Amino acid sequence: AGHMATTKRVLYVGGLAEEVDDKVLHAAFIPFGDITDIQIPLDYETEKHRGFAFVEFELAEDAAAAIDNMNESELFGRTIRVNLAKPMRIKEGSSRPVWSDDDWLKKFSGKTLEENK
Repeated sequence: AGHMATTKRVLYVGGLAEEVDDKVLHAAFIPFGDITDIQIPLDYETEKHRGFAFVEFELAEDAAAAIDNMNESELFGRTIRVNLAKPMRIKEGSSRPVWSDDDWLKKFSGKTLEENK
């Protein structure tokens, strides 16, 4: 990409509350640049998200700014994390995060094994 070994157009968010829906994330990440999409997972044990989500921008340099301006910041009354995860529809990386981004991004982009192989 024009700034890194992978596209900055997509990024990760975590440490959120259970009510931090995709609409609140838009209002929480739009001032750094225009957004294109937002995504939130759901767990089978409660049908709620696990306090983390993804965001997508229409500008790669503005996505890098939103990572630096919201890392270790506050949202919903608690601390949150923000960093460049592996982009969707893709299966490689070389400067990827330290959390379980391998099995998580492969789960949403590769679909889960509960009805597929």
